[PDB]
Amino acid sequence: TSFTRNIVGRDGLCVDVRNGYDTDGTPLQLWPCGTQRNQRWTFDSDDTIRSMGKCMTANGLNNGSNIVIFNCSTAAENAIKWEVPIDGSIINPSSGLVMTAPRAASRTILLLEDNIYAASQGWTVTNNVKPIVASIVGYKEMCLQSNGENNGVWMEDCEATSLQQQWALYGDRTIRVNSTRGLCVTTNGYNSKDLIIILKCQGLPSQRWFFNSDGAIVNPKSRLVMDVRASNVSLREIIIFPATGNPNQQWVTQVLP
Ligand SMILES: *[C@@H]1O[C@H](CO)[C@@H](O[C@@H]2O[C@H](CO)[C@@H](O)[C@H](O)[C@H]2NC(C)=O)[C@H](O[C@@H]2O[C@@H](C)[C@@H](O)[C@@H](O)[C@@H]2O)[C@H]1NC(C)=O
Ligand SMILES: *[C@@H]1O[C@H](CO)[C@@H](O[C@@H]2O[C@H](CO)[C@@H](O)[C@H](O)[C@H]2NC(C)=O)[C@H](O[C@@H]2O[C@@H](C)[C@@H](O)[C@@H](O)[C@@H]2O)[C@H]1NC(C)=O
Ligand SMILES: *[C@@H]1O[C@H](CO)[C@@H](O[C@@H]2O[C@H](CO)[C@@H](O)[C@H](O)[C@H]2NC(C)=O)[C@H](O)[C@H]1NC(C)=O
Ligand SMILES: *[C@@H]1O[C@H](CO)[C@@H](O)[C@H](O)[C@H]1NC(C)=O
Repeated sequence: TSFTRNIVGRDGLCVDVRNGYDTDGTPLQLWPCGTQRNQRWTFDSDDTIRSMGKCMTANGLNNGSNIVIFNCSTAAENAIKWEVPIDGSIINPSSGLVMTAPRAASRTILLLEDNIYAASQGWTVTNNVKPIVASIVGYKEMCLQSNGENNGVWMEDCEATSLQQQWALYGDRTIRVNSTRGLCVTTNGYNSKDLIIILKCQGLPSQRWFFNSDGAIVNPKSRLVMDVRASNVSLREIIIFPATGNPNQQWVTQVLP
């Protein structure tokens, strides 16, 4: 069974076969998302991912290997299989390396690299090529809110008119300030009780998040989850902390009008 989507990643750019060429070996790159065929990827039940009738192919299975388009029947079988872990990676099972956008820029060429759970290794398979804009509702039904670059995020009463409560959920698995999309929700370290702040998006593992089935917002590198510190909204501190299932770690997205 097959279905076709765009693949959105770093900075909301899409996986794109360079210059629309279908020549074997043409690299994959980032490019602003659109409907062109070299950005439409068909996911088949054989774990191939195809554009223009050819396969996404690792041109080698080493750290730093380029990913290219290549004829599905003549490519090495190992090199054309991909899986899509629930946290938003795109992994080549043979090598265990993951598809990575090493720079934010358009025309950055995609590589297989060691998985470090970086936001540069986050992807979203979707027909909607725009970030989803939502409030993030958590403990006491309050809303997560940003408060400027380098400052903490924290909880406030939900307001339809508070733009700092509006989050752009980007395809690279970053959570960005909707009005200032260069800025990312960032853990300031990977240890329990490190503080969650807003920092310039830099593709880092500290800027990657996963909304899991238990209502947690998980930082995959650390394993830890967003937590309203001490269940005390007046502290105005959100930290990462091990998942406990407690109310101060439950979150819902609510789409904004
Ligand atoms: C896989 O390729 C990665 C990207 O080139 C390597 O990480 C890079 O290692 C550089 C040192 O050679 C270092 O200056 C870069 O900052 C770093 N880049 C990133 C995005 O992490 C990786 O190298 C290993 O991991 C890094 C973090 C260092 O610890 C290196 O000393 C390691 O060798 C490559 N993996 C391997 C096994 O070589
Ligand atoms: C992938 O490479 C295959 C092997 O070279 C191509 O199949 C070959 O296509 C030739 C010209 O199209 C044709 O003379 C050969 O009979 C055939 N060889 C084999 C082993 O099937 C293949 O081309 C696609 O498949 C063939 C059978 C035709 O349907 C073509 O029109 C197809 O494009 C290459 N696939 C692609 C997408 O280029
Ligand atoms: C989130 O931010 C985006 C990006 O700035 C806002 O989207 C813009 O909205 C204006 C007015 O509707 C449009 O003319 C632009 O086309 C939009 N730009 C983009 C890039 O989408 C959006 O209004 C903000 N708020 C919400 C709720 O999405
Ligand atoms: C909650 O945080 C505030 C602000 O620092 C503090 O005054 C208060 O005593 C804290 N503890 C509880 C139990 O609310």
